[PDB]
Amino acid sequence: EYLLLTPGPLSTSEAVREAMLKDWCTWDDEYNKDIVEVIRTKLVKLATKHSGYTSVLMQGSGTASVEATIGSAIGKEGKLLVVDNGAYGARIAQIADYLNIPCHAVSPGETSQPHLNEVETALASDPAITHVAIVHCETTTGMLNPIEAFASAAKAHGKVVILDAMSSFGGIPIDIAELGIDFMISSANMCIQGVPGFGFVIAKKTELEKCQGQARSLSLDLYDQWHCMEVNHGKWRFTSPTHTVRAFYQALLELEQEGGIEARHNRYQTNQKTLVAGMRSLGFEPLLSDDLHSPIITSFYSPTHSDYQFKAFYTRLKEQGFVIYPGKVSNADCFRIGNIGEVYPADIERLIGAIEKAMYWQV
Amino acid sequence: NEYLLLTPGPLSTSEAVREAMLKDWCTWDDEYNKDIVEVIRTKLVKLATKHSGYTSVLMQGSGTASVEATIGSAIGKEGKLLVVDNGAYGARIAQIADYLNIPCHAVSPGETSQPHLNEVETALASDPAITHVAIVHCETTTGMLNPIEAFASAAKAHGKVVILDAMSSFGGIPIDIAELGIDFMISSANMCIQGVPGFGFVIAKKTELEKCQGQARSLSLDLYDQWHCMEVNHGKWRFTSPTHTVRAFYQALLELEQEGGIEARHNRYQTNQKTLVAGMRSLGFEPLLSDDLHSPIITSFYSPTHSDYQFKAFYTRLKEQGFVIYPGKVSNADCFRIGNIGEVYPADIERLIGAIEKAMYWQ
Ligand SMILES: Cc1ncc(COP(=O)(O)O)c(CNCCP(=O)(O)O)c1O
Ligand SMILES: Cc1ncc(COP(=O)(O)O)c(CNCCP(=O)(O)O)c1O
Ligand SMILES: [Cl-]
Repeated sequence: EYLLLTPGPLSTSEAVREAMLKDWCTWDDEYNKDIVEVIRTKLVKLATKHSGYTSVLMQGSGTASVEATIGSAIGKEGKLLVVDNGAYGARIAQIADYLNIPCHAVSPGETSQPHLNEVETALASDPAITHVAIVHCETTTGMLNPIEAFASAAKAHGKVVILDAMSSFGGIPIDIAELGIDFMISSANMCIQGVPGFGFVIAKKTELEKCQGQARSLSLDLYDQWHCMEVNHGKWRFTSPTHTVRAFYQALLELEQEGGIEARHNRYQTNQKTLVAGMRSLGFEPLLSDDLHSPIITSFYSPTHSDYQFKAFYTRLKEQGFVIYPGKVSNADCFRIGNIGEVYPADIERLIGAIEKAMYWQV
Repeated sequence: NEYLLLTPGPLSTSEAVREAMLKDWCTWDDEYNKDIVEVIRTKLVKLATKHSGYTSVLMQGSGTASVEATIGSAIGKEGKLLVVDNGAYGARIAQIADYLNIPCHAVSPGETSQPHLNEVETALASDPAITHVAIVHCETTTGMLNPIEAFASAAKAHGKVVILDAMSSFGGIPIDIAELGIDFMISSANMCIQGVPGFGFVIAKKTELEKCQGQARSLSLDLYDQWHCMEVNHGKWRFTSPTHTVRAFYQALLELEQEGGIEARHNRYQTNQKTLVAGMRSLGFEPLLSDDLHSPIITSFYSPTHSDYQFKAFYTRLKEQGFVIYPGKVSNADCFRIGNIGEVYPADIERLIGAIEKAMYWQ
């Protein structure tokens, strides 16, 4: 019943959920070859039109895939450069800390875009960096980060590039081979519009090969997981979330049917721009300037009316069939509205009407 | 439902457990965290013990991620593990300790043998550096039921922390983890509870779980941090959880209560397993283990010694009749397995025995 205006888990189509009504055996080819290997093939082609890439699927939250990448790719003498401008870049630094990996972090603040000169300066002044981690859509605020110039700078400096594309892959066109991304992480449940249960890594095969024997976790051993899928035709070393994987297979078919990432991006971009215009017509201000907006999720300042309360606003909107999202900026009073999943222009129009009816602090 | 999965899990789930997945949830909303997650947590502790002092943590990923979260979070920098290795899951515990650089002494009596309490006792007495012990309750490798009471009792007498891998027993074999002196019991969403895969869980003695704070070797698998967030944020999972699989689990817990609880499920499983063994013997099949070592969960049988017998051909012929059996997992034994859990009833075992006979192409 609710329309979830979240970044994911979000409102999935009826067919994506119905695809979960079948049980699968984890040791049978009908699952491994017919479902898993197909997802792997499709994911690589979605990420790039070029050769040399491969995919690995990993059980757990998308954070477990980010952690599997960091912990498996970085050697004993490695150092990670993190571009931190929100919770996800900060979480990458936190993973490095847990795994005792030295970290250089450029942290301009949660509402600031990192400048190319900041990444270039870190690379030029710290030769110990071996790896660079960047976030494509910083979901914290919904900022769209300029990943091309950062990846380009890192590659020119001979670094391995890790991209957290959790909230962008499948909704924002990117060719990870052209961008020079060595490891791209993304989610089953955001722009692809599947359900949560696993994440995945699309990696340059020669870079993934270097991960062998370097892992800091058995569950999160990226090369071991990949090797098993490679030689055992899709087999996950340990139990996988079968139903969610089959839902993902369905989500990939619906993305092809929509017209691919280009068509999905166009829908998302139209939803986001329509939402921003609608919100401005009601007196809401986006937290970020329009040039920094992603087409995925948008942060808005909380109304400054003395009677405004997020909980009361959230409840009134839920009563009208819409679930909005908490702000994630520690120094700003804000909220978020995603426009992905089963969200179409007609939904944005109904939403704007519902937000006006939920503005209890105004006649 | 083309097949009945005679696997240890993922298995054949009820229609209501799968139908429960047809709803989307917001990971930041109380209708999911308080109404679904906190209820599962409360129910899981009461299922594990009738006593106070215990708590639960849910962890995204395979059950292995939960075992690894326990080992990596519970064991300090100077800790040492004693593990009984009498199958693949005891061996995997030793492998996790190796990945995490945790000193580990394995007691390996063989995969068709129960650990000798004298060897365990001697290993404990002669090595005061051991801080932790681990054992697998139902060794799914063979379907062996391990003697956990005497093992846990010996470890407790030696002042050790007891870890129980009850992946394939919890919910199908009556146990009171407080009475047994288990400090951490790991189990999964998709075995005797009959949910779908997606997450595992740990039921721990609260005072023991508290010692895990700050000791974790993984952010994703930080047991105390995951628990603390669920405790103070009313069910909130730090990172995205497999919502649909969690809601399916909530439904699986209701169906276990409706069945008559662990006592009734155990009785069904015991009857299934004993009926299956008698049926298999009538066809000339020999179980790997002596009857006194059988768990009521899954049974391993020796491969027929006919020169034309091949597991793949037998497996296919059974699939054609609507049954999915399971490959053998024993070191130095040619064998196969048949689970009798999930939506498996006496009438299914009877149909299975008929189907096994029709699949005996070499006779
Ligand atoms: C950009 C970005 N990177 C990582 C993650 C973490 O994904 P998981 O929650 O671990 O699957 C996210 C997640 N954002 C949506 C979930 P939230 O609870 O709001 O963090 C992300 O956007
Ligand atoms: C006793 C026991 N311990 C751990 C596990 C591992 O669980 P996950 O596969 O990681 O969820 C199991 C699993 N057995 C069933 C799956 P299989 O592919 O046969 O290992 C277990 O039984
Ligand atoms: Cl419901």
